[PDB]
Amino acid sequence: VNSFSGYLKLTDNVYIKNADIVEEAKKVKPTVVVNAANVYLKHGGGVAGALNKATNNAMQVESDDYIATNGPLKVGGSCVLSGHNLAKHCLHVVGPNVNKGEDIQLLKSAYENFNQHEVLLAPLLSAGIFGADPIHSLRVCVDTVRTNVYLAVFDKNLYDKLVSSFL
Ligand SMILES: O=C(Nc1ccc(C(=O)NCc2c(C(=O)O)oc3ccccc23)cc1)NC1CC1
Repeated sequence: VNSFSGYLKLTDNVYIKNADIVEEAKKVKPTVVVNAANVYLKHGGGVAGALNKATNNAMQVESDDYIATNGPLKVGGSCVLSGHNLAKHCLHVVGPNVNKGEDIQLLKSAYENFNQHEVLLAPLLSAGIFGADPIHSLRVCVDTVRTNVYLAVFDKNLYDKLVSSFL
């Protein structure tokens, strides 16, 4: 028994709620919150900017030191850094960006990173396909992640189509 509340059971290990992950992070203080990062860990907008803003830019300061030491992540890769005031840990995961010509097939490799953590609060990845084929992103999560994932979905048009499609 964990502390996630109001999430709907989608599958054996996947749960889903209509909410802003940042606001959910401010609440539960989970062991792991997932960030939909870019390979430079430049947290300008979206989940990254919203998470980073909620940390008063401490996430960005830590991230810049990480990149200066290690260089950029791979698309489909991840790193574990501090969760700051939002979680014990933040798993920064890079999904492919179709807007930059990156290959959507890398989405499965991105979700595989979740399997290194028993329980995670996470968003859907590759938001660049959210108008073209939003269902594609959630199908991969369910078919790839075997650990317990609590998905916080921001868009209500989306959540309704998603839960409808998988029930
Ligand atoms: O900006 C924020 N939050 C914030 C910002 C951005 C997101 C986000 O990239 N989600 C991913 C997503 C969603 C959804 O979540 O609807 O659907 C999808 C379909 C396909 C692929 C991906 C997705 C999530 C949360 N907060 C600030 C104003 C206070």
